[PDB]
Amino acid sequence: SDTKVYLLDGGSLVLDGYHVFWNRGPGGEVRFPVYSILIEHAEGRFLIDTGYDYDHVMKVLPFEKPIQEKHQTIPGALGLLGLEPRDIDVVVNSHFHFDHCGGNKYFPHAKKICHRSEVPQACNPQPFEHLGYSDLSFSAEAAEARGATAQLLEGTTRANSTFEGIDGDVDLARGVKLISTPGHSIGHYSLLVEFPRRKPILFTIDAAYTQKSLETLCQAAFHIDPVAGVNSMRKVKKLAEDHGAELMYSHDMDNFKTYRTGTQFYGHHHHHH
Amino acid sequence: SDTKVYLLDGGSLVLDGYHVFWNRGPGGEVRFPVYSILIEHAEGRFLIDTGYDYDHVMKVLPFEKPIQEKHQTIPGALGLLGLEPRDIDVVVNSHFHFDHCGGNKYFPHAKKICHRSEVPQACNPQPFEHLGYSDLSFSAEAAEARGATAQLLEGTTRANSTFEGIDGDVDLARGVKLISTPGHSIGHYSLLVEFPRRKPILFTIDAAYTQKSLETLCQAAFHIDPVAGVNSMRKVKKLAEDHGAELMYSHDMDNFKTYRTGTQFYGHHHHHH
Ligand SMILES: [Zn+2]
Ligand SMILES: [Zn+2]
Ligand SMILES: [Zn+2]
Ligand SMILES: [Zn+2]
Repeated sequence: SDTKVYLLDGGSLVLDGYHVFWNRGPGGEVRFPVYSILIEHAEGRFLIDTGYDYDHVMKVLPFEKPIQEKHQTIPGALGLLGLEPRDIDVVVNSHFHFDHCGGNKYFPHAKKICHRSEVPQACNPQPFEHLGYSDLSFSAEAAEARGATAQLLEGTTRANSTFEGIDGDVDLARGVKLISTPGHSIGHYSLLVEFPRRKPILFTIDAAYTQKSLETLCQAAFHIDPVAGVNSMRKVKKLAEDHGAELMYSHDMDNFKTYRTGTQFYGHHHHHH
Repeated sequence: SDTKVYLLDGGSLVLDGYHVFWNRGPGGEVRFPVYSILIEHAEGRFLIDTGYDYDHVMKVLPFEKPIQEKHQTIPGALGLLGLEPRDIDVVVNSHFHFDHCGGNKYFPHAKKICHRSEVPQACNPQPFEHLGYSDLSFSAEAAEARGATAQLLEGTTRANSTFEGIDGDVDLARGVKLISTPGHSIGHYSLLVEFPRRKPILFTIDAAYTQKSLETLCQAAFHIDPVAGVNSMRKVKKLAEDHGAELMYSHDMDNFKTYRTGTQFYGHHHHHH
């Protein structure tokens, strides 16, 4: 049971270049991918993030012009792998912006994990965080707090949408580490996956939308604390250098086109060793 | 010697709507005014902010498309009033973004006041604050720290560009209060001017670029701490309500067209009392 990582292509959204590169831009529409990270591990199947819900975006953020085919929903992407939501044991959310938790609703059976601060933030966000924390279907508690119980999928209860809260740099499983990278959101996590026979991969998630972002220390305009945001970028750069990790970014179309998705995966076996 | 306020029209700049209304926009060019606040007081002439320097903006931020006529430089605006820079006793800066300190160079003789944190921030800004703190001509110390001594007007020395640092809500002079409103910058100040015979005026300066900004608690994309930024907006709304103060905003063209500028002023004498 060697560690494998499968990227679940979740389609795309659009933001202004001023959203993507805070203050710098240039301005104008930029379309970027959204994906989730499925880890097939000895300890179980872990899904980090769950993309966006198409209907939610069309209702609440239609200016983000979602494109998402049937195979780019979470059930659809899992289907490419001959899996279904019930095959996933643990769901981890990097943060509860709508584009990272829109598929949580399909995983009532799963254990849920997130930073200790994130459910409380979803319940009572800053005034400027309402569009980010706009989809409360991942939490009956948060939906109730926000007056958004109408968003709840039938069958979602407090009992099946409670999160175990974590803090700091901690192990999710053997060789899978959650790296605290606050700034974009109060409890934002990045992800370091180690493999038995290859160098690690550091998924920046929303601590760095693109390669350019991390190079230039220019974060996204969506953030709660930009000082933290930069410090977290430095932390990520240093961690990658230390571990000799390969960096992969959350919302970077040019790089994403070069990433393995669908039935392609990271963590291959040897063939002559 | 009753308190009078004269607004020195300093021309205009452009930003994207996403700069003005953080994340909200809409996008596209928005042209807005820049002005400085001259207070003729019993205790002396106080100038709060000094606009932008045209050459600096054309060199370093030409995408802000400055428009500034001869009478819209600080010496030109003072000239409309039959004054010159040497007539000003005290210069106060709300913060050291380039559009509020570009005329400081003309006031070596004056006492200078600013938040205790602002010269240090100009010397060592966050990576994302370099375009805001781009004009160091207001401080030989900051220019030296930033490698920008070339920006210094001949005759500028540490001795004539040192600031007295303040903190908290404090009086500048009788009935002139500096209101701490951090968030847009680490030591940002707003200004409350009281008059002997009329209601006060609360100049939000960059704690709220526009009326819409303060109404919606939607601050500018230029900030160091947006949580502070919102808290400061609430502070300003409450202070205005308490004092029954008239609110005036820093970068709001529609409102600015209704403001008194040039030889027009606030704080008129009675005529039959
Ligand atoms: Zn996010
Ligand atoms: Zn995102
Ligand atoms: Zn400013
Ligand atoms: Zn300004």
